[PDB]
Amino acid sequence: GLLSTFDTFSSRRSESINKSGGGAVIPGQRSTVSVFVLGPSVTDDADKLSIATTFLAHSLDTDKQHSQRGGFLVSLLAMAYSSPELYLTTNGVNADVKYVIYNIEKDPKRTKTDGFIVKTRDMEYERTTEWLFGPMVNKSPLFQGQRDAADPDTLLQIYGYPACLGAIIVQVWIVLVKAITSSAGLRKGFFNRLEAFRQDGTVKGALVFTGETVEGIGSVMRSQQSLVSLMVETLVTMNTARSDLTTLEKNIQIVGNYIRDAGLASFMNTIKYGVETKMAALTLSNLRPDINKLRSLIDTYLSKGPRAPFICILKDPVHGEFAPGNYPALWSYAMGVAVVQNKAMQQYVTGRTYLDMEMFLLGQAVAKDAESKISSALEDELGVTDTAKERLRHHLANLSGGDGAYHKPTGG
RNA sequence: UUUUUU
Repeated sequence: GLLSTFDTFSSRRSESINKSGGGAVIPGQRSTVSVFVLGPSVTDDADKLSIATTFLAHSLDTDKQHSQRGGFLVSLLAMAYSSPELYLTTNGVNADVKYVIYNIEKDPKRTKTDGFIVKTRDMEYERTTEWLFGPMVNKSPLFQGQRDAADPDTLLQIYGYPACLGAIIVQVWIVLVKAITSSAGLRKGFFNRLEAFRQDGTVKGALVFTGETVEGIGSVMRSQQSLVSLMVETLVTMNTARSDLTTLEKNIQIVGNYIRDAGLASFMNTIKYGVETKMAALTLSNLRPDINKLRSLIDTYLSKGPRAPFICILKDPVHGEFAPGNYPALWSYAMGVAVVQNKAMQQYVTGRTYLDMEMFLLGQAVAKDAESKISSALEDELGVTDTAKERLRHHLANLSGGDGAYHKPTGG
């Protein structure tokens, strides 16, 4: 009643101050990026794969400007579509850069640059063509090479060019999985993510990115928010509901299911361990303002729609409010609960200036305690006999010692 | 600011 205004002030203040300015938008500074699409002249699968590998090798070049490397990655991702310019128009609209679409055209008469020529409408460019299809020194190998490994040409005549292009593009997306939010665990995380695809057969051994390629692609993604926006846009605006989804689009949706909520790890896990567990420690007043904050944050997330999982890799305006430093006691509690209840969360960096050590240790204590972690909420539905309740406590005691041992917060 | 897993 009287205290209703204070309880709803977090949600009301967030709605009141996050209202967008609106009106006309002043355009800012944007780089002009050359994106190369394949014209109908390039009907050779081998030529198409060579162009894809050239795009990938140009993206990796250190000397090339990051925006241009991002445009080579954009070219590569547009190769997956029959109309690449339609793809760039629907998913390529951003204020970060202006995409200048060039066409790669294959001419039998011209053997000057591998039978290729870059032409925009009537005009044809040779300076750009020698730059793009010229001999470029690879700082590091583009793909991993192993003994007794099927060659790409053999793999391309056996598995179609869609399969090879899908391998390459899926791997670019797998890079995005951790390029932005975990830049130090990008190589390990890439090969961990890539392991499912390799067993699946989506990525064959001849087209598996090297670590250097993964590091190079991740740097371009960290610098180019336009490329990340195009990928996030492709994931959101893709018509997943329609059954007719290309193997590549299906795999991109898999990778994007891995990209969802990157950077929001603490928000998601705070909800999962701090409030979803529903332990008696939630009755503390330390967590009450942070529970209100998290309630408003859930509304902010669920209002952001399908782009809510990407607010942190996209550097969204509201993304900084999902930072745990806005709900540090509830976050520390949930982090304690999570390091006890989840093995994987013990490698999550919880050693932070705002880690409430008493809330952290309290989460560990209630998560480790049999009386604390058993709820009567579901006992009526389950029809639990008192012998079973006592039996459950006996099982918990045997399964976990909980002899006053705490998890130290993992540092960065 | 980010950082686990999937």
